[PDB]
Amino acid sequence: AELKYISGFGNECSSEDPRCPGSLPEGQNNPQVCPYNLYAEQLSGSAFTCPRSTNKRSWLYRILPSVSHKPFESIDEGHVTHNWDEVDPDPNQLRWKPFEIPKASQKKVDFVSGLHTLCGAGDIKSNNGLAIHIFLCNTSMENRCFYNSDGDFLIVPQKGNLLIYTEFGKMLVQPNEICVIQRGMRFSIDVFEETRGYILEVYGVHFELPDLGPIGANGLANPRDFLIPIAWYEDRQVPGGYTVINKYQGKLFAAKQDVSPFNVVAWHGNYTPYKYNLKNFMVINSVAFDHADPSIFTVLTAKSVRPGVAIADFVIFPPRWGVADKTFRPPYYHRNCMSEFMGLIRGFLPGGGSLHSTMTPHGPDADCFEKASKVKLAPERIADGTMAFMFESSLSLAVTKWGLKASRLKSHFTPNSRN
Amino acid sequence: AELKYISGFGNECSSEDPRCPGSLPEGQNNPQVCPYNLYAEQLSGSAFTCPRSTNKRSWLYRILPSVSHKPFESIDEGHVTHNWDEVDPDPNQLRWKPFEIPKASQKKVDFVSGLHTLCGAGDIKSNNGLAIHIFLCNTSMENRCFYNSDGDFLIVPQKGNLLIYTEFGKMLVQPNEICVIQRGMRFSIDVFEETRGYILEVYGVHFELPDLGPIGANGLANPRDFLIPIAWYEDRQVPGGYTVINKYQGKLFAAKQDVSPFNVVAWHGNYTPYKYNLKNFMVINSVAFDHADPSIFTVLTAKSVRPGVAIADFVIFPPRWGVADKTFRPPYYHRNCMSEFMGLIRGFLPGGGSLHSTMTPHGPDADCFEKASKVKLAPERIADGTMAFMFESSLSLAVTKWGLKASRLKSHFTPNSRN
Amino acid sequence: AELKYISGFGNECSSEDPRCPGSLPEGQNNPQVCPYNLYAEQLSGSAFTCPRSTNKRSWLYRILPSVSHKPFESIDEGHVTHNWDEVDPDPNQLRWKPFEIPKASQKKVDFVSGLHTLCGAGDIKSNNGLAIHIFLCNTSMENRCFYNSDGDFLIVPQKGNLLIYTEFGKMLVQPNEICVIQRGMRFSIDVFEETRGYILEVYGVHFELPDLGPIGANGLANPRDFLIPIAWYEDRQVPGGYTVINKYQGKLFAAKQDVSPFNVVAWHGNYTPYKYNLKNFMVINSVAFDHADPSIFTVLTAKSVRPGVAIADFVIFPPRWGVADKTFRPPYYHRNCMSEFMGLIRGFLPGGGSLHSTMTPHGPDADCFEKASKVKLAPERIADGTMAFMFESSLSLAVTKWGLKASRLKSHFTPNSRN
Amino acid sequence: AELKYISGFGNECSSEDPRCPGSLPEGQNNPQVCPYNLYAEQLSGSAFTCPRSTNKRSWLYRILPSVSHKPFESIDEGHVTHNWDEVDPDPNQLRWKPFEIPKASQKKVDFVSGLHTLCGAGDIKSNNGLAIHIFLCNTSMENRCFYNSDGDFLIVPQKGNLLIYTEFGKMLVQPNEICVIQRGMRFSIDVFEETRGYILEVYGVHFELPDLGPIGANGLANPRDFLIPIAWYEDRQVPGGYTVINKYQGKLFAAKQDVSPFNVVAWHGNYTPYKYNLKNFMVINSVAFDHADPSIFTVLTAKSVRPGVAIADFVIFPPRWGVADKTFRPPYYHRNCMSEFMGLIRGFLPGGGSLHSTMTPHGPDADCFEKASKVKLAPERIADGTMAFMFESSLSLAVTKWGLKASRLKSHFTPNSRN
Repeated sequence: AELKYISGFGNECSSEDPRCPGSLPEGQNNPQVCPYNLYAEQLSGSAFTCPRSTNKRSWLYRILPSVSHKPFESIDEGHVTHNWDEVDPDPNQLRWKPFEIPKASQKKVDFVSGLHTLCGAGDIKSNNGLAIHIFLCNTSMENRCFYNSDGDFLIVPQKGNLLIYTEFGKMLVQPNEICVIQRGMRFSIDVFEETRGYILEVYGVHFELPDLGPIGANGLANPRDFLIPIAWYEDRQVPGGYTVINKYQGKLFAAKQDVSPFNVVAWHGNYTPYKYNLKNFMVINSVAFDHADPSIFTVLTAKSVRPGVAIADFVIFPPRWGVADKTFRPPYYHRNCMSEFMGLIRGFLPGGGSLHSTMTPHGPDADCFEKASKVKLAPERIADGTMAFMFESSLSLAVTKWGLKASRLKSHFTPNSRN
Repeated sequence: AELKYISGFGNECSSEDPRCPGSLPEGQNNPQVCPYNLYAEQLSGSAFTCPRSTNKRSWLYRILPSVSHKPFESIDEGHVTHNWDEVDPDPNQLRWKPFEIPKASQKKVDFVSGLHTLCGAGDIKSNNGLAIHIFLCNTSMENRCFYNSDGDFLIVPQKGNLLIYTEFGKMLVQPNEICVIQRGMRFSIDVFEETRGYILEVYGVHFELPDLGPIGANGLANPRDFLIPIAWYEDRQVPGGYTVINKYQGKLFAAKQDVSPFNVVAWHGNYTPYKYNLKNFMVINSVAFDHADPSIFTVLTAKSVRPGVAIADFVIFPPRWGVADKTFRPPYYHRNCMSEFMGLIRGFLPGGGSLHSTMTPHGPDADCFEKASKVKLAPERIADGTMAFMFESSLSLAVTKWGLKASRLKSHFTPNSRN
Repeated sequence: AELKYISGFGNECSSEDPRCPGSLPEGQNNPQVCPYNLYAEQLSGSAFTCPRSTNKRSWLYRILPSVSHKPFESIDEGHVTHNWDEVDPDPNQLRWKPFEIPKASQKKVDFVSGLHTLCGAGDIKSNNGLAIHIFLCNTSMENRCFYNSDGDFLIVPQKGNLLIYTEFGKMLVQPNEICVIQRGMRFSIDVFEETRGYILEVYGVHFELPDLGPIGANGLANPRDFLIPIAWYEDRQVPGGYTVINKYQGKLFAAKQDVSPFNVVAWHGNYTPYKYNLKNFMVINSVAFDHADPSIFTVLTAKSVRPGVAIADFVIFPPRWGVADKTFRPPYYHRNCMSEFMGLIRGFLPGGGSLHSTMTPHGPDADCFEKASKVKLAPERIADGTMAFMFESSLSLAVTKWGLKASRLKSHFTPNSRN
Repeated sequence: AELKYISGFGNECSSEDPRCPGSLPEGQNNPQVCPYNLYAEQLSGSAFTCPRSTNKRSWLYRILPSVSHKPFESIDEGHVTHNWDEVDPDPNQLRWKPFEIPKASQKKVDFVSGLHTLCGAGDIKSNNGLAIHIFLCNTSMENRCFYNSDGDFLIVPQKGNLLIYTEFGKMLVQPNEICVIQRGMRFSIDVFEETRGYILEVYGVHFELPDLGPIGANGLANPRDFLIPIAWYEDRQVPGGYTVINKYQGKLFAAKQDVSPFNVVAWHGNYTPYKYNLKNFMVINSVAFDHADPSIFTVLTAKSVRPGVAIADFVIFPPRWGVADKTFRPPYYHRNCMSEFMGLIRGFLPGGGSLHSTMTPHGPDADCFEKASKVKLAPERIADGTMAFMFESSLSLAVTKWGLKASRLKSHFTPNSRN
C-alpha cells in the first residue's frame, strides 16, 4: 500500500488514525478524559515563550505515555563520536570512495548499529555545532527505536529505500528524497537491501526554508512539496521489552519498555517529521550572463548563534538548463568562509564524498577550464541523471578518527593585449 | 569628450576637479580656511543620527555657498500637481499612447516647463507617497536649475539623451539608462532633440538595492555598475541672475543668484547622483520549470513606513533566455496588493504606458493563452530589442486631471478527464 | 516652601502624600477596598501589549475617580489650530520678534486662553505629526485644568516661572528648565507675571532620551537629572464647578465636575510628568579639530513612524568651551532633510524665534565667516549667559495664519594656489 | 616612490594595475575569457546570503588562480598558541616591559617567525574568541606569505615601518598607523630595522566602525581616512617554490607554489585590506564638566555572538584639549565587565603593555589623585607626543605560557562637612 501524506512545511496539522475518527479532543488540548481514553502528551520543540513563527510543539494522543519505561543504561557508542579534538587539524581536501556496506551474510547491522560519524564541529555539550554521519546497514531495526536528545537529523538516502516509523506516522524515503527527524522524536527504520546514506545533524536548532529575497513568493523548495506522515498507531506489547535508544550529549543509552512507542492514535501541532523529493526543486539561476552563487540552490538552512550566519545549509545541484552567454559556466575559482562536505546521491562516485576546508582555494581543473574557456556557448542541459549535494558550515568541519581512516593550470596572460 | 565616472552604489567617494588637485581638506572636513580658499558645505540626505549603513551626507568645497541667493518667489506650477483628490477613483485600467512632445517651432519648452504629473498617491505634506511624472521638452535648461525639497527622482529617458549637470559633476543619460537625483540636489538638463521620458518620485525616502536572498553576493543590479559623476565646476557669473527652481511641498518657487550653482571644486561623501545602464542587469529566473515572480527583476526599491513593504519598486523586463519546460511561460493570471505603472523605453508603443489598479485581475489575452498553452517548448530568446519596465506601489496610484485627459477566453474544463 | 522631587527618567516610581502613609496598596494594584477608602485608577500611556521598555502606565489612588464629571461641551479654540492647509507653502525663512504678551490691565489671560499655535505638520486626525505653540498669559488658571487627548507637551518657559499642578504633584518650572506633560494628564498652571514661552507638541508618541552611542553610559542629559513631582492632593469641592478643558482631535471641549482633579493621594508607575534643568546638560563636542554635528546637543527625541527617523528632536546650544584647532568653528554651511524652529530662552531676542524650511540653504553671514576664517584660534568660552534651542522635525513645519501675521559673501577662490 | 591609495571604509572598489587598463571585465564578473586572459577568482568574506550592508566579497583577476599549489604540510607553530587552558587563572594585573627584539646578528627572524601570542580567550575551534599577539622580527619575509583561515588581524606597528604586500596591492604602515588584514587574504611584510608591534586577532568576525549615536554623521574615525591599496601585480616564478603559510584552527601549515601569490592584475569588491592613520581621529569629549567614558575614543569594534556586546574594541587615547571644569579629569575609579590590554605606540614604556582582568578594581594612584584633586583647572593639552591604546574584550583575556614568562590612597572623609 502506498503511504498517504499531509503537506505544507511549518503547518499546524491535525491527523487522526482513520480507525478512530474523532480521537483529537474537540476545542481543547487537555480534556479530563481524552477521546478513546487516550493520554495527552506534549512534545515541545522550542522554548515555551518563542514568538509564534518559531514556537514549535505537537500534542500526541497515545495509548500509553512516554514516561512508561525503565531506567536508561549506557550502551557502546560504536562509531558515533563528537570528539573533534581527537585528530589534528589539516586543511588539505579529503576524499572518500563510496563507503563500504557490511554484507548481511557477514554481520547483521541495523541503522543505529551502522551509524558512523565522519566529521563535525562545535561543542555538543554546549548545544552548539553540527556533525555529518554515514549510515551503513543491511537489516531493519527490530523492536528498537532511536531518538536524538541533542538536535535534528537531515537524512539523505543514497543506496536503498528507508521505511521510517515515527510517532506521527510512516514515511517511505527513497534516494533523491530527503527527510528530517527533529530533536526528541522516536523513530525506527526498515531497509530492503545493503543500505548507505548521509546524515546532517545540527545541535540545538531546527532547519528552516531560506527567505526568497527577490525570488519572491514562489520557487526553490515550495512549501507544499514538504510531506508529513499521517497518524498511524500500533498497540503492540513486546515480549522481552522494546528498546528505546537515546543519543544524549553525544552518548548512547538504552531503556526498555513494554510496548512499541508508535502508539499515537491522533496528533496535532507544527512540530513533525517530514520528507521532500528533490525532483520538485524549482531551480533559479542566470538566464543572460555570469555565474550565480551556489547559495541559489539552498534547500534548507539552520541558524547559528551569530545573526545572519547559518550553522549549516543543505544545497543541491539539480538537473537544469545552462544558458549564460559570454560566461565561464563552470564554478568560479573561489576561497570562502565556509567548510564544505560534498556528497553524490546518484572526483567520487555516488555514496562517497569530499571535505573542503575553510578558506582553502578551489576551482576547476585544467581540463575543465580549457573546454569551458573555448566552447561555443549555447543552451545546454546540465546534471541530468545526477544529484550532487553539499552540507556547508560556518564552522570548520574536522574529520573523526573513523573518517580519516576511511579517506583515500597555466598562465595565459597577455599583458599587451586586453582583447 | 566622453565623461568619466566613479563607480560603486552607496560608496563613500572622494572627487576633486583635476584642475585643482588637493582641493579636499586633508584629514578633516572643516578647516579654518579650505584649500584654494573654498567654502565647506554639508548636504545631509538623512537625519544626523541614522545608523551608519543608512546615514547619508556629502561635503562640498565650493566657490560660493548655497546660501548666497535672493528670496524665493512663487511661480506657476504648470502641470506639476499632487492633488490626488481632484479626480474620482476608478479601478479600470488606463492606457496612454506615446505622450505628445511639443515642437520647438511652436513653443520652446525645457525639462522643468515640460514636467507633467501623471499619477501618484500619499500626502506630500506628510512626506509620504510617490508621484509619476512625464517630461516632454525640446530645449536645454538655460541659466536655471531645479531641486526637489520633497523627495528623490528616478529618471528614465525614453526618447532623447539627457546631459545632466549636478553639483557633483555631469552625467550623460541615454535611453536604456536610468539616473537618480536625490532630495535637495540642484540639477540642470541639456537636451538634443524632442525629448520624452518617465520619472518616479518618492517622498521622504531614498532608493536602495534589494537584498539578494538566496541569489547571494552577486547578480541583478551589481553595485559596481552604478556610476557617479566626477567633480566638475564652473565659476560663472550670470548677468540678470541664475534661477534656482525649488519644488517644496509640491509647489514651485524661484530664487535668483549671481553665479551658477555648479561651483563645487571637490566633494566627498556617500550622498550623490548616480546612473545605471540597464543592459548590465544580471537576469535571474527559472531554469527548469514554473514561472518566477516578477520581483526577481527588481532594480531599485524604496521603503514605505510599513516594515517589509516598499512604497515603490523599479522592475525591468530585460532580454533573456526563456527555458522553463512543462510550463505556462507568459505572465500568470494575477490579482495583487500593488498598483502598477507600465512604461516602454524601446498594448502601447515606446513612450506610452498603462496603469493597473490594486487587486484588479490581469493576465494574458486569449491569443497569448492559446499559443503558449500549445507550443512545443524549447529554449528561446525573450525581449531582445525591447526594454519594458514597471513602477509598482503599495499605495493605490490615482491619475491626475492631466493624466486622465491624456489617456485613451473560454472554458476548456474537462471535469471527467484530469490528464 | 521649596518643592521636593523624585528623580530618574523612565523610573517605576512610588509616591504617597506624607499626610497619608501607606496609601499605596501593599503587594497589589487592585484591592477590594483601597487604603484610606480611595479609588484605584489606571492611566495607560501605551498600548497594553508594548514590550516592557516601552510599556507606560501609572496607578492613581484618588478620592474620586476621573469618571465623575458632566458631559463635554465644545468651546472656542481661540488660537489653537492644526490646519496646516490654511496657508500656502513658502520655503523662505520666517523670523519673529519676542511675542507680545497681553497686559493684565487690558485683558486677563490664563495659560490656556493664551495658547497660540505657530506652526506644525502632519495629520492630527491620524495621530501623526507635531505642532509648536507659544503661550502668552498673565493670570493663573483658576478652577480649571487642561489635558491633551492627542499627544505630549514639552514646555519651555522663557519669561516667567510656571507653578504647575498635576495629578502626580506639583512642579515649579523656571526659564532654563523644561518640563513634559504627557497625553491624558490633567494640569493647571499658576503664573507670577506677564508670561511667555514655547511648547513642542508631538502626536501619538512620547519623548525619550537619545541612545548615547560611543558616548557610552553617561553624558548629555543624565537620567538622574530628570525630576518627577511627589504625590500631593487637595480634597476641594468647587462651588459652580471645576472646569476640565480637553484638547481632542485638535479641538477644545469643557466639562464641569464637583471637585478639583488633583485628588490623588498616592500613585505608582512609570508614566509621569517631569522636569529638567538645562544647566545640568553634560556637553559633548570636539576637542581636537572639526565641527561636530548639532545632533550631539540632543536633549530629548520622539520617534516617527519611519524607523530611525525622529518626528522631532529638542536640541540646545549650551555654555561650553570651544577648542577645535585649525577649524572653522561656527556652524558650517548646510542643507538638510529637517525643518527647524529656533527659540531663545535667554537674529532675534529671547522670546522670539525663526523657522527654517526643509533643504533651504543656511550658514554664517559674511561678517561671521570673515572673523572666524582669520582669527588666531585658542580655547574660548562659548554661549555663556545664553540658552538658544531648536525644535527640529523630519516633516516640513508650516506656519499657521496667526504665525504668519505675527512674523516680521564673496568668492575668495585662488585656482592656482592650493595653500 | 610613495604608494597611492583608494579611500572609503566599506566601499565597493574597483582597481586595475595601471600597466593593464581595462583588466576588469566590463559589466560582468564571469566572462568566458577575461581581459588579458586572466582568471576570475572570488574571495568571499561573508556567507553568501548576508544582507547587503554586511555581505563581503571581492573578485580578483589574476595570472594564475590560488588553487595552483601543492598540498599543505604541518610546520612548527613556534610561539603562536591558542591554549588558554594551559595556564591557571589569575586576576592580578600583569605588566610587560618593551618586548625584546631579536638582533639580526644573532638570528634572522621574519614577521611570521617572530609572532608570539600573549593572551586570548574563546574556543578557536568554534570560531569564537580573540587573541593578542606581539611580533618581534628583524628581516623581511622572503618568498613566503601568510594568511589566516581563522579570523582577522588588526596590526599596530610600534617600532619600525611595515611594507605589506597583499593580493590587492601594497601598504606602507608606520607607527601611529594601523592596518587590517582580513580572513583568507595572503600577505607578506618587509621590514627595515629591529621591528616590534601588536596584533589583535578576532575569530569568525570582521571589524566595523562604531555607530556614532548623537555624534551624528561625522567624527571619530571618518570613513574617508581609511585607505585601501591600489591593484599591483608581479608575475614572478620562484625557483625552489614560493611558500604559503596558513594558520588554520590555530595551527600552522606550509604549501609550496610556482609563482608569487601577488599576481592580481585587477580587482573589485568591498572585502579588502586597509590602513588608517591615528592622527586623523576626530576626538570627541566633554567640553563643560565631568569625565566621558573611554568608549568615546573607539576606533574599530568587532561584534560578539551576544547582541550589542563587542568581542573586542580598539580604543585610543589621542592628543586633545582637556577642559572640564569642576571635574576630576583623570580616569575615574572603575570596575567593569571587560578585560583590557593596554599598549603604547609612542607604567610601561612604548612597546610594553599591561593586562587588566574582568571586574578587578582600577583607578588613579595616590599621587595622581592628589594633584588632580587640588589643581586650579584650566584648558590644557593632553597626551601630545603620545599614543596609548587599548584592546578590550567582553571575554576574560588569559595569558599564554610565553606571556607569563615575559611579564614582570587615604580617607579624606569629613562626615560632618558636606562642603
